[PDB]
Amino acid sequence: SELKKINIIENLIKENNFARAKMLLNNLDLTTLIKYTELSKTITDFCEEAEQADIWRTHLQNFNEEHFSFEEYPPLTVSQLVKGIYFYGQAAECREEEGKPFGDNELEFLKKSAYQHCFYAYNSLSTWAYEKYKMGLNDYSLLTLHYAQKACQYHWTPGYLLFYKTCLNLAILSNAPSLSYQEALEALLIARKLSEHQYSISAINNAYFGKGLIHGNESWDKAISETIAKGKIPSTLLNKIYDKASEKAKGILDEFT
Repeated sequence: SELKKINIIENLIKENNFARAKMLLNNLDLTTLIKYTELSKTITDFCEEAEQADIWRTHLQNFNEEHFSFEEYPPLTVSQLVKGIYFYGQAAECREEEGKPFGDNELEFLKKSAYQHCFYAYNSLSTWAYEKYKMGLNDYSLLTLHYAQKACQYHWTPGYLLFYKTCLNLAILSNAPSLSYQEALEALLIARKLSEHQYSISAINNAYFGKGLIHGNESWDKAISETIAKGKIPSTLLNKIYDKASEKAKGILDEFT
């Protein structure tokens, strides 16, 4: 029984048979393991401790292919990374079955994936909200930028590149696009100032599946120059934006030293 099988691992953790509970947890498929952490406070708390991180790394290493391997980087934990990848994979299968993009099932898995702060989910959800906004639903632009902003909290350069691209797409549909282009420039500059950090290099690996920053979104100076030209950003505001980007990027690089 499902209720009986959960109580078996729950009691092992309560009886302090940690090696025995960890032994049974490793035999589970990822679907059942994740489902147990959702149905049991005892299981999920045990699976979030430091010595249980190898349970998730085994599943993370199963996702690795021949010419691509996922990499870990803070602030996200290894369980958030594995659950986010799994729920996003379930969303991709839901789209294959329904036949249309962003069905109810796919959106449900995308939000569970975004709850684990998966970059793929934030990227796909921002596209979903942008198309909603583009077809006339005005307040969905709020969700579009929110999902891109959350990607900045956890995914370093690819996150800020998503926020930068989201601001460009919102500027296209805006009648006063100056503020959108100014916000796009700041996020674009921050993405460059973070592109050298080790954790951001791993984020670029995961976000674009090892295909690099060029085969995912042309050149740094080319993109910066076109944002300033398209946005008609005056020279007075440039120094303010460059200073804000350097200040916010410095606080990020100092926290991860």
